[PDB]
Amino acid sequence: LQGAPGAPGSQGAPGLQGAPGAPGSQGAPGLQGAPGAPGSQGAPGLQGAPGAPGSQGAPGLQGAPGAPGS
Amino acid sequence: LQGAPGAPGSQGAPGLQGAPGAPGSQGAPGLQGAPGAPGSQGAPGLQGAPGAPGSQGAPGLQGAPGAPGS
Amino acid sequence: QGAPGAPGSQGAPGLQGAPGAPGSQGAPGLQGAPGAPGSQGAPGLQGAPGAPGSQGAPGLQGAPGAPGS
Amino acid sequence: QGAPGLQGAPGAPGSQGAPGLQGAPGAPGSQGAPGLQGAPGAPGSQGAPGLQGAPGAPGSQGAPGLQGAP
Amino acid sequence: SQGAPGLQGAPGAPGSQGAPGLQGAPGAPGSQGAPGLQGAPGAPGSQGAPGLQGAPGAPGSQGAPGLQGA
Amino acid sequence: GAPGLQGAPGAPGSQGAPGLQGAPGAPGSQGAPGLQGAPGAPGSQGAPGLQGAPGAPGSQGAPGLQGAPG
Amino acid sequence: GAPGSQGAPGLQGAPGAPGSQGAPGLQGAPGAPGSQGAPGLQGAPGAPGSQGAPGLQGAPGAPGSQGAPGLQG
Amino acid sequence: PGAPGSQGAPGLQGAPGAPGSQGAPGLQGAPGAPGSQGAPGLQGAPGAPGSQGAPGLQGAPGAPGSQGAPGLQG
Amino acid sequence: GAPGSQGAPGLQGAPGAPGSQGAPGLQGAPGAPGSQGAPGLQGAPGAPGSQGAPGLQGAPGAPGSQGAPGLQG
Amino acid sequence: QGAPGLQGAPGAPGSQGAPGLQGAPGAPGSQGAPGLQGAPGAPGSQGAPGLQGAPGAPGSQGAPGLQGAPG
Amino acid sequence: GAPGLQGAPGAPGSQGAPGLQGAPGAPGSQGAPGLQGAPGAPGSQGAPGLQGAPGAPGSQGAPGLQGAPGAP
Amino acid sequence: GAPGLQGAPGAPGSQGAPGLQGAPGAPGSQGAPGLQGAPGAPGSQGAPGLQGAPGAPGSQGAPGLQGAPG
Amino acid sequence: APGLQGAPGAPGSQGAPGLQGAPGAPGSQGAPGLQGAPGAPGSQGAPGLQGAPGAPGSQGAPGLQGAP
Amino acid sequence: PGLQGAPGAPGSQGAPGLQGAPGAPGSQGAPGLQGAPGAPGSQGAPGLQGAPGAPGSQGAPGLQG
Amino acid sequence: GLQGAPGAPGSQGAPGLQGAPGAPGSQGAPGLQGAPGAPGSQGAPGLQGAPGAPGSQGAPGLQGAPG
Repeated sequence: LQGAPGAPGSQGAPGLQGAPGAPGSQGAPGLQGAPGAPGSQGAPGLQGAPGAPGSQGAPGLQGAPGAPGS
Repeated sequence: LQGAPGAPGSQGAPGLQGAPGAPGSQGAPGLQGAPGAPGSQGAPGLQGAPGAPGSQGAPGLQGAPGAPGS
Repeated sequence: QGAPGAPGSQGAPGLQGAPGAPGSQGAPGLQGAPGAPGSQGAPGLQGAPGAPGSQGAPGLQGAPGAPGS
Repeated sequence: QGAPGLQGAPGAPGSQGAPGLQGAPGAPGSQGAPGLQGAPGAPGSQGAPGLQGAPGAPGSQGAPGLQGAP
Repeated sequence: SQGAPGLQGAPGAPGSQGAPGLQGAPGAPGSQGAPGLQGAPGAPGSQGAPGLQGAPGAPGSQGAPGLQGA
Repeated sequence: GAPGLQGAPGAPGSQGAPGLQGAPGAPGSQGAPGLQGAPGAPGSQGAPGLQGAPGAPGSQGAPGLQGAPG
Repeated sequence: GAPGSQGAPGLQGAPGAPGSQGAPGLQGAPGAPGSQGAPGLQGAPGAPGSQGAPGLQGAPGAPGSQGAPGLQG
Repeated sequence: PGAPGSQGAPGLQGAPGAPGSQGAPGLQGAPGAPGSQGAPGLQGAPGAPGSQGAPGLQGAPGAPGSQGAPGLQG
Repeated sequence: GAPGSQGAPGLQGAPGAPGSQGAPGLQGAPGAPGSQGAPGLQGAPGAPGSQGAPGLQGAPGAPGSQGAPGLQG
Repeated sequence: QGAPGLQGAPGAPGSQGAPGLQGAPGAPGSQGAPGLQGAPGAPGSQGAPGLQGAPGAPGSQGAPGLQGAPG
Repeated sequence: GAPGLQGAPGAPGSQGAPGLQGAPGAPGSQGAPGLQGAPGAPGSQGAPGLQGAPGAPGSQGAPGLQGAPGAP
Repeated sequence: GAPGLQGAPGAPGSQGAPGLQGAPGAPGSQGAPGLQGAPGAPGSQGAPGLQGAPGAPGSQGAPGLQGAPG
Repeated sequence: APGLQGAPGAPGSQGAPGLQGAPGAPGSQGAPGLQGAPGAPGSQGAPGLQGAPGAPGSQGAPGLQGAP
Repeated sequence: PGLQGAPGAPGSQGAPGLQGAPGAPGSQGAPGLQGAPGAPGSQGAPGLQGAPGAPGSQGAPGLQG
Repeated sequence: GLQGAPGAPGSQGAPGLQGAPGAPGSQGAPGLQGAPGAPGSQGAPGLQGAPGAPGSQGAPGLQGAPG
């Protein structure tokens, strides 16, 4: 008999994986930001009182001047 | 009679390289994960008396005693 | 009788099918640094200099000249 | 009478599996919508400086007269 | 007449054997979030009041306008 | 001598065997927030402070009358 | 006689049909929608009222209002 | 002569029933995703404009010079 | 005896039929950047200016007052 | 007769596989939000009362003690 | 007669891969930062203090015009 | 002399359109785009903290004289 | 009588090669340094002394008589 | 009788005959590197009052006359 | 027992693809947007307020009261 005919063998589909790997996305929530951190200002911050004067009870006052007359 | 009585049979084919792609990865990404906030607003309040209430020295008076005569 | 050889692609043609897991890329990580102004306030002008002055100074005109005899 | 050992056909050295995708899942942060600053504060218009009359020195300035001769 | 066959090749499996590979599906598309945002008032400390002269007056208390008596 | 070649049980096989499907899908998220937070109450109003009224006390001694020794 | 009868058939195989519908993805980037608003430029009227100097000046009330200036006698 | 036993009746030969769609027939649904827009910043200015004028004109400054009112002069 | 029996013209390939070849999964359509909108009302839009501008530190010439009522003669 | 005929009806096609794959459109540039506003300050000339021009009585020159010409 | 038979011949060529439309390689986007806005100088507006706060009155408090009898 | 033509046409592995045919050509730009519009922050200008010049004549002369220079 | 048939392995099947597989494909660039846009917004260089706030003068004797 | 048709062994002529280049960007990264802007030369206000002293009239009246 | 072998290609791997044709693709950088040379502002001094004159005011000279 002629047993030569054997046809293709158990061909290899599952053999070998092309190139595995997750997609490229990995990261972290960014990096250095900038100043912030709200706070306060301090309300009354304009000219205070240029020489805020004081109690002026009486100016130059001629107190009962004496007039020598004997 | 005869002519191919051998047995070349079936030869198991090799496995094709799978689909190749660029490996990657994923995580907890983003941006501004370090919001610095050195602004830290703390501006001071007033830097002096409220209105700098004057009328303070109060040196007012006639002057020397009022000693008249004649 | 007859000469039938091993027919078909017997000799392990091979690499017919790709059993892979192709990736796309590696890792486009964090992107943006910025995102905060910085507005630390400043101490405004002095509240007020409390009570400078006091012009109350009298003239001291306390009966100049000897009082009349 | 025996002779023709009809060559068995190698089908495939594969396996009856299903697409196995979840190779190593789990690299999340569930996004970041709470982005480290949310902290709504609703601040504004603190204590009003109801600055008012600072009484310096009320007065009348009584009237000197000439009709006190005894 | 009749013989005996055999010589069956690799019958690995008529399947699709799927083995997961590496890092994939967790809970990425979750959106999430709570501190959405804030912002609007920024109201400076309530406008308290401008000041006023609390108790003005008229100084004096000497008089004696050309007085020769009392 | 050599009978009809009986038959080859087709070795059950179809290959495939994905084997590795790394990075199944959406492998983790992070960073999808809103605006901001942590606002502070702006400093109080900058209105004029208590105006210390004039240091003009009640003048009462000014009335001296007098006028003549008798 | 006759050439015997049928020797060896085949039946390919039962239709797998559209290959097993694989694993779809999830929302592409299902981020929290809507432009996140920020504080208004000048939201709260902390002090948009009188922003000048609507005051007065000291002519009246305590003006040059002395008593008797004096004269002969 | 008889019947040695032939080979016929080929039920199926190369018309593959099993292959239905192959090539990953249909990519399973791609869920449309939402997302925020260009999140607005400063919008809304019903506040102090930023023009605090000045200390309202001092109502009671400027002692108006008086007539003196010294007194009689004999 | 044994009339010539065909041993091949009958069949032409017997089985075959790959099967079901897993369909793929479309990944969700992307979204958009950020969290929700709503500019909000609890920030710090810093109203500058103040009602210290009103001022109005009195009205009359309060400083002077004077009025010491001398005589004239 | 040594052998009969045969007919090898063509066999080869019908195996539409798949070489490497596209991956489809990854994602578009996600414009964020702009940084944040610049430094602080109440826009304007932060003026402040300098000082008086009227030392006490402005230009009154009262001459306290001015002669009343009491002839 | 004489024998004879053949196998493998007859194949029409396996259906080749049409491939993929366009180019593969799913790209990946990223998050744009933003611009820090125009700045400002901490301070305020104002000024009017020209007569900020009166000082000592010239050479005397206020109009005196006092005199006293000195002539006949 | 009757031969038998080919009976087992050698079938190699066919190929086809790989899976997702969509050329990625990813949406938009595939990156962190340009920074958004810098929000112009306000800010004060030069603080005129010194007016001190009202044209006021604040001044006096000198005690005139004893009176009626004779 | 019959001989045999043509058995050309794959005349014309191939011979044309396929473009080089897997080029690292050089010649790229991105995120060129930082795009900081350095320009000092307002002449970063410290400015000079701002307009000097002139102090008031000072004057001695306008005239003294004392003893004539 | 007697022939082999056209037997010369199975010449494949090869196989990978269309294209192999996936392509790639190359040497990522460009110079750029500006450094971010500066700021406005912050005029630190003027000074003030170099010598206000006593603008007036120190007549210094004499005596005994 | 005759045989005539007209012939056939025999065996080949001619195409064999190749490796790395050379930049069949490229990444153009976003360039250097802005203007390099990172500056930073600085504070100006203040002109010493124009000195009017150090203390010279006083009491104008009138007389010395010979009496």
